[PDB]
Amino acid sequence: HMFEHIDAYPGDPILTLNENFQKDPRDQKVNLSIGIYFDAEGRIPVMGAVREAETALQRDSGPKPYLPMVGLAAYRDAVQSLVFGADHPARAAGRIATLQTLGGSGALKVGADFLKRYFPDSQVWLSDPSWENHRFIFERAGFTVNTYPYYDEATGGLKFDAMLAAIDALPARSIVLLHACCHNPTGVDLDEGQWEKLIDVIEARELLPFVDMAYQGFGAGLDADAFAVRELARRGVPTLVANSFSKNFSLYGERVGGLSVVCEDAAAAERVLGQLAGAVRSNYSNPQTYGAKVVAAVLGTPALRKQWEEELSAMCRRIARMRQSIHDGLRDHVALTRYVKQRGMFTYTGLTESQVDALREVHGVYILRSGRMCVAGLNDSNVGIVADAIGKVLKSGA
Amino acid sequence: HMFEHIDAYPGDPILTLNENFQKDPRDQKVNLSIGIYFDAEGRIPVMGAVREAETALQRDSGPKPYLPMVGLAAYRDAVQSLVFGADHPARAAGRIATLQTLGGSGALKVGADFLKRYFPDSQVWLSDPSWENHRFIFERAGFTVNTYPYYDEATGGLKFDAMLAAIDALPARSIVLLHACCHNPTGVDLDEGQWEKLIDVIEARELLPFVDMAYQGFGAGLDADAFAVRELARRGVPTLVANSFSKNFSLYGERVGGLSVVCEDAAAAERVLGQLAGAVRSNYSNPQTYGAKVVAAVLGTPALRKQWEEELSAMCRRIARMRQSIHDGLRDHVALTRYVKQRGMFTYTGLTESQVDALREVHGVYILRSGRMCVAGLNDSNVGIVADAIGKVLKSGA
Repeated sequence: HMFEHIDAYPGDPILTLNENFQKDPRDQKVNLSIGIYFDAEGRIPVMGAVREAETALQRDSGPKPYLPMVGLAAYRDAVQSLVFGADHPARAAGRIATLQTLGGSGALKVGADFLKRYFPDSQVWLSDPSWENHRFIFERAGFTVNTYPYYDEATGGLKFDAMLAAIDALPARSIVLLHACCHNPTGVDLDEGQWEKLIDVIEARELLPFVDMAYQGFGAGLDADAFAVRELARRGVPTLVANSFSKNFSLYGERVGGLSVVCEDAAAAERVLGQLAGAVRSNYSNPQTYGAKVVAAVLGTPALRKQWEEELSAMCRRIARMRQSIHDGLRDHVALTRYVKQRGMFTYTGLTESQVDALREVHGVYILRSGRMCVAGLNDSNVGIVADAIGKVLKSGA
Repeated sequence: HMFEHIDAYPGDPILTLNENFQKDPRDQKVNLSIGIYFDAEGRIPVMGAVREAETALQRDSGPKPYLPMVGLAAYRDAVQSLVFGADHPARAAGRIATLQTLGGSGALKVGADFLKRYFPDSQVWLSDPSWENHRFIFERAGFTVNTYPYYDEATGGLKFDAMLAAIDALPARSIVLLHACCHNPTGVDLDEGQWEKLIDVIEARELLPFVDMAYQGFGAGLDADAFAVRELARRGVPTLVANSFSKNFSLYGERVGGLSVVCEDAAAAERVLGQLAGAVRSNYSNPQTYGAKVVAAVLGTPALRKQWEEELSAMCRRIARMRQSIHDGLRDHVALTRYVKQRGMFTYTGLTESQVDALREVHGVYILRSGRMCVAGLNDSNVGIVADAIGKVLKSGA
C-alpha cells in the first residue's frame, strides 16, 4: 500500500472537450479551443526556413556529446540578439545572462528555482487572468502566488489604473509576472505609454519583473513585440525574460526557448549565469541539441533568417486579417472592438459560459468555457461560419 | 544592486583539468577523465541503428505538436519493455507507470519532485561514493541526503555486510538510491545473490528503492544488467527506476531517458502516472520529440533493434577487452583484480591523489583526483601506454 495516498490527477476538461469535438458528426463544426498557430489551410505548418535548416543539418551526421549546462553558445547569442536587439546597450555591456531552455516553460522553471533560492520570502503576482500554467509552475517552485487586476470584463480591455495601483503597492523584490505582448488568454495588451508608466513603478518600488514573451512576432513584429523587455533593460531594471520558440518557429514539440536575466553589471550577470546553470544541474543536467541547432541555424544564417522573419510576418498578418474578417462578419449581425483591439493568437470573446455552451451545442463552434477563442484557428473555410454563429448567439441575448 | 548577494558558482575542476590536457604538448598524452563511451578509434560513435533511424525519420517531414506530459506513447511502451522485459508480470498487470524523461537526470528529478510531495519527511541515502549529481539533485529537490557504506578502499571491492546493515537500520519509506549495475564512479557492483539479500531487507523494512540504471547493456548485456529492477518488480516492491539512453544510444546531447514506478496495482500506477505528469507540468510542460522518435524507431523496428543490440554488445565486449588488456599490462609490472572485477565504463584505480598527480605530470595520463578512470577511454592506441604508466607509479610505491 506504499502509494495508497497518491491522489488521482484531475482530468483535463480541454481533452474532454476535444473528444466531444471529434465525435461531433456535424460537417460544419469548428474548433477554436486549441491554442496553437494553424495556417490558411488549418494545418500546423512546418516553416520553410525550419525545413531548409533541417535539410542542411541532416547532411551533417556527427556525434552528440553533452552540451554545456547553459546550452549551445551560438544559440544563446542568437537568442539574446533576437530578444533585445543586436545593438542593445545591455547586451554590449555584458549585463545579460542568457541560457538555452526547454521551451518558455523551462525558462519559467529555471528562473523560478533560481529566484526561490535567492529571494525565498518574495511572493509572485500574475495578471487576472493569466496563462494556465503560471500559477502551477511558481506554486510548485515554492512561491505564494497572487494576482493583480488586468482584464476588464465590461470593456474587453485593460484595467490599467487598477493594475498600476495594485503593483505600486507591492513590497520590494516582489516578483511580477508580465506578458510582453499577445496576452494569453485575453489578447489584451498594454500600449507603450502604459508600459513606460508601469516601468516607472517597477523601478521605483524595486520590484522583480519576470517578463513572459511567448509570442515574439505575432503582435506587431519581432522588434515592437519586445519593447517591454528592451525598455526595461535600457533603463537598467533587474529583469528576467522567458522567451519561447514554440509558436514563432512552430517547434512546439522540440521544446526550445530562452531565459535571460538583466543584471546591474557584467560581474553580476556572470554570477547569475552560474547559478542559473546550477538550477539546470539540479533539474535536467543540460539541454538538448536538435531543436537548438535548428533555431541557431535559422537565426544565424542570413538567407534563412530572412525567410523565417518573412513567413512569421505573414503569419502575423494572417491573424490580423482573421480579426478584421470576424469583426466585419459580426457587424452584419449585432462593441466588436475587442476583436480588432486584442492581439496575438487569443481573444476573450466575453461570451458567458451559457453562451459558450450554446455556441458549441447549437452552432458546432468550440471555444473554452472562459470565452477564450484561438483566432489562429480561423481561416477562409470557417471565419464566416464562426462570425455568423457568434453574431446569432450575442444578438439573441445573454 | 538587486543581485549583489548572488554568489559565484564554483569552477569545475574537470574543465580545468581538461584545459591542462589540451595545452599539454606531449604526443603520448592520454585522457581518461571524460566519462563517456569512446570507440576503438577514440571517437564518440554514431551508432549504425541510430543513423539509419535518423535517415528514415528525415524522409518524414511533418509538423511538431506538443507531446503529452508523459511523452510519446510508443516510446514509453518500448522503454518499459526494454527495462523490465516484454514478458514481465508487472508489465502485464499494468503495475508500472512509465514516462519519457530528459535523460536519466530528468528521470531522477521528476521522481525526486514526486517523492518530496508525497513523502516529505523521508530522507535519501546514496552509496559511498556515488554519481556526482545525485546529492545535488535530491538536496535541491528538498531532501536531506545521507550515505551508506559501499566502496571498500582496501579491496577495490564492495563492503556488502556494512552496506546491508546500514540499509537494514533505516526507517520505513527511506529513499535508497541504488546503481542497477556499472557503478559510477567505482565500477563495483553487487552480484545477484547480494541483490536478493538486499531486496529481502528493502521489502521487509518498507523502504523506497530508487534504482538508477544509466548503463543498461554495458555490464553483462541488456537483460542481466536489469536484474535488480526486474527482481524488485517481480517481488512486488515499490520501486522507482531511472534509465538513461545517453550512454547506450550514444545520444548524450539529445537528452533521452525514462522514469518507471512499480506500484501495488494498476489503479495505483495510474494515479502515480498522473502525479508524475504533474511534476512534469511544474517543470518543462512536456518533453521533446526528436530523440524520442529516434529511440522509439530503433527499439520498435526489429531490424534496427537487432542492429542496435549487436553494436551495444560489441561496445560491452570492447570495454571488457580493455579491462583484460590493462590488467595483463599491469601484471608485467607490479591485486590487479579490481580491473577485471569492476564493471562498466569506470574503475576506481585506488591510486592516491599524489599518484594521480604523478600519473599526469610524469606520465601524461589523466584520471580524476578520486582515482576514477574511464575504461572506455582505452583503446589499442593507448592501453599499453596507460598500463606501463600506472604499473610504474604503483611499483614505485605510494
